[PDB]
Amino acid sequence: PIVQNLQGQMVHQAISPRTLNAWVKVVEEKAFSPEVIPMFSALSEGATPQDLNTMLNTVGGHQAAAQMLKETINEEAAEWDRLHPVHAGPIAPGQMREPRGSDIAGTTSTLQEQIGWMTHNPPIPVGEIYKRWIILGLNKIVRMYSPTSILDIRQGPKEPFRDYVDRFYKTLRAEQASQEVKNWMTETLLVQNANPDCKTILKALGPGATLEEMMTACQGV
Amino acid sequence: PIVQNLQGQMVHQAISPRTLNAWVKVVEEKAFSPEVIPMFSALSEGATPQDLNTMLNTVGGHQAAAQMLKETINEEAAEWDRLHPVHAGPIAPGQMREPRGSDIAGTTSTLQEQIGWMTHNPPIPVGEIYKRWIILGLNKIVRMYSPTSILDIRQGPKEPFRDYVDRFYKTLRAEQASQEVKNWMTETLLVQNANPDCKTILKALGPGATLEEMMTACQGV
Amino acid sequence: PIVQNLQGQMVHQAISPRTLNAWVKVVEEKAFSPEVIPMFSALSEGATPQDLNTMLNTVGGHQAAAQMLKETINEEAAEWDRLHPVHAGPIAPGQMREPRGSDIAGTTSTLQEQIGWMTHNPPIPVGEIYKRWIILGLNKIVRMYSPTSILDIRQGPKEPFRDYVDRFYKTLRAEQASQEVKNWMTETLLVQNANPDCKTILKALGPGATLEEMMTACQGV
Amino acid sequence: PIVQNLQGQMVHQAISPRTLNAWVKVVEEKAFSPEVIPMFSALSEGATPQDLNTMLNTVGGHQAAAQMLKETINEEAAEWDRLHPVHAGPIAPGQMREPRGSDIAGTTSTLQEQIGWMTHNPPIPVGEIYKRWIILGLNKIVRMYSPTSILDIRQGPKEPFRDYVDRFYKTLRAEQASQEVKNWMTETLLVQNANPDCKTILKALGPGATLEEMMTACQGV
Ligand SMILES: O=P(O)(O)O[C@H]1[C@H](OP(=O)(O)O)[C@@H](OP(=O)(O)O)[C@H](OP(=O)(O)O)[C@@H](OP(=O)(O)O)[C@H]1OP(=O)(O)O
Ligand SMILES: O=P(O)(O)O[C@H]1[C@H](OP(=O)(O)O)[C@@H](OP(=O)(O)O)[C@H](OP(=O)(O)O)[C@@H](OP(=O)(O)O)[C@H]1OP(=O)(O)O
Repeated sequence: PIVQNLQGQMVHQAISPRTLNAWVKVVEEKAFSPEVIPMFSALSEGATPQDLNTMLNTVGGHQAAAQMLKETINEEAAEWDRLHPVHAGPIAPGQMREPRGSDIAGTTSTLQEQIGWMTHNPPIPVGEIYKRWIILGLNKIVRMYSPTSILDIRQGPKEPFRDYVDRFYKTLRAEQASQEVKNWMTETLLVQNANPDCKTILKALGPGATLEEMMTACQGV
Repeated sequence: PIVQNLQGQMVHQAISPRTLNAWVKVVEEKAFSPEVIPMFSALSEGATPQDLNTMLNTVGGHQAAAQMLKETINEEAAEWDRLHPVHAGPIAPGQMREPRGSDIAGTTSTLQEQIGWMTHNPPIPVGEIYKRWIILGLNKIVRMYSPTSILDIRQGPKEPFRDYVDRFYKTLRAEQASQEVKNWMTETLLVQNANPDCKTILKALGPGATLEEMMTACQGV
Repeated sequence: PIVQNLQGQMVHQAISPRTLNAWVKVVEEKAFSPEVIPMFSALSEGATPQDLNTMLNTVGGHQAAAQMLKETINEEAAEWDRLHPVHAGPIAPGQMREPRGSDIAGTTSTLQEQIGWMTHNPPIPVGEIYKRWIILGLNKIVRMYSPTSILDIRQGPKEPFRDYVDRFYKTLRAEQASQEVKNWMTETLLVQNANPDCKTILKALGPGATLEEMMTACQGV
Repeated sequence: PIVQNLQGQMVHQAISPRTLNAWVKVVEEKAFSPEVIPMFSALSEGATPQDLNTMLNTVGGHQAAAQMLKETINEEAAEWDRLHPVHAGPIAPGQMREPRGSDIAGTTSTLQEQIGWMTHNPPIPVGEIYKRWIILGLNKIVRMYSPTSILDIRQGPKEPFRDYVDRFYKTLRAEQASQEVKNWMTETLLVQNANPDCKTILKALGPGATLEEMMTACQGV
């Protein structure tokens, strides 16, 4: 991340060892469950591309996931280069140059360049964009590692309704379908795959019932 | 949160990555149990509205809970605007303006505005009010996610009395009934739903026995 | 329909009794299956609004379906009136007036008016629009009368794959989901609900396999 | 189709509603069995491309079959354009222009153009060629929808020989193998897959026995 020294200057600060160890635990203990994605977003808060690559080195041990991440990052960098062509001409002395795809990801750039790019009025977030590419890669990995399809999430005969809803929504978050498809799933498949008692109650509740009403009517069933 | 620099000026400090990761773990691992509410109150201690929105982004993955939170926040903001009309007239140069409902929640305000609003003599807490709205939303979510009714909390035939009391009071905290209703529950339903031996002992103890006496008389039963 | 007399003039021709009897058989024998919709479209080919109302009189015996049709027609007529306001001013002697919502459906118009409206260069199809409203109503009825959800269409242990595909697509046509949802269904649910042998083969076939390849690989299984 | 008016002029006549309904019944009730192909050829006798598209609208409900038909028609139109290049130069006033691939199928042409093209001395059949393309598409669909391979057509232990022959030849018509392969099938596989008594009789009959002799020798077996 970026901090301020006693002179009021922006200086890069390395990720603390225990934050890196928390990220390592997340990678090595959660088997790329969907919750890995928010946690990363919390653990890389306000990070620099060098810090993001340091965090990615933990994923580098997982060869398949690391390869998927590298493919996603390369594709995003190519798209960024395509959408941000290198302008030919004079550059203002007070304005910094435009980083390339290999520079925003920190493969070739230096620390001072990223510090200057991130701290500006208005700021151009390179760390945030690299983080978004990382999150895209992580979402792909979570989809790859999902053990069950949403069509296979069925409420158990004695399973409480809240646990079934939690499993259903966790699987839905893992699968990352289209928004309309997700809405159709939450409206139809959740009722369809419930156990007979909750299914009867939800059918009696009618279409268009909110999730709160559904969980209320099935609370102790 | 807000800290003081070497110049004695109030400056916003971002939430540390491990605090955000602790909040992420709370959201993603505790299934909106009642204890999520104190923990949030601990983890957002002295926070700014921007920090509170950063913490809410973790809840944003949970679509139903996020929608309930957004509804509660919008209702609270509308009530705040209704109870705090925008005064038309001159404003003192030394007195800051009054934030609106979309400004206290940090949807439209800036960091410097919130820093100035929170640090004053006397202070007007915007972060605390936003936190209270968040806690209202979280209480609604905990009520929604409660798996069992208080009427269904019954002591097991071999369950120790202290565990039954703990489950009963946890469910009572989840349900959030009216204060008189809660008092009636703790006075009558706790005795009513106990197992036969503890029920006999508590009936012999008589009405109006304190919880300490009840747990004493049933300690090893 | 409309025919030409020996004088070269457009004259309305009534629907033949056996065409009406075919429509009656479709209504009374097919229980509003999806195939009722193409057949109607074939049987009302080039029809006038009076003819369409004559055909609807067969549906009028089915009270619920007739009420749904009347609701759909009234809604479509109201939308047509909203989108086609009655212009105030002179009307060309050679140009016919604009029919209203109650006039295109033939509730108040006469035969000569519809004959003149339909036969023009360029023609303004009133019979076709009324037919489209009828088809909307019929689609609603078919959705209402569908006996099974698409989620409940599962291949039998000894059922041939082509029959399962036919049932699946018939149910999909009955349900009339959104196009993206329909694509998701045909891509995922068809494989998901197949019997174990065909399911194994289709999983080996991989995602993105065309329906022809799927039916080929499962032909005799 | 095309009829003659009282003035001796060729005028297009629309397909009667009951012919269209017969075609709809064929499409929706026969599951693309091989007999759908002769029936279509009977029902579209002397039809125009606009009429053929009207008949295809019934198939348009069957999404996979409609897509296969559209692919076949587009391929045939491309081949027709390749084999019939647009000549650059003068055109005789008494000779009509050459329709393109999108014009013979009636996607862009008009009714009068097709009427003039079809009625000529000598006539250039555009409806017949479009019908042949439709029949190619339908043959592809029938091959796709065939439930059993010809190798899986085996005479039942008590099945009469004529029924086995009928099933065998129906499957052979569905599969549409090469002519030499079809001859090999009818000569060898029919005897190979018969039940033991008929198989013994046919083996005694010898190679090169005609189908009439085979059905005679196995009539009551
Ligand atoms: O979410 P928190 O409540 O802040 O939990 C943390 C977390 O512990 P867990 O993830 O095991 O719950 C830290 O683990 P790290 O991933 O950073 O390693 C751990 O730090 P240690 O690594 O040093 O164990 C720390 O424990 P400590 O209090 O000893 O600093 C502990 O905080 P709490 O103990 O306050 O829960
Ligand atoms: O092959 P055909 O003997 O001429 O059969 C037709 C055919 O009936 P089926 O296909 O049910 O055997 C017609 O059905 P369409 O497909 O044209 O609808 C039907 O006409 P309807 O639709 O009006 O039932 C007509 O019956 P009708 O005699 O009432 O005209 C009937 O002819 P036959 O009754 O002479 O068999």
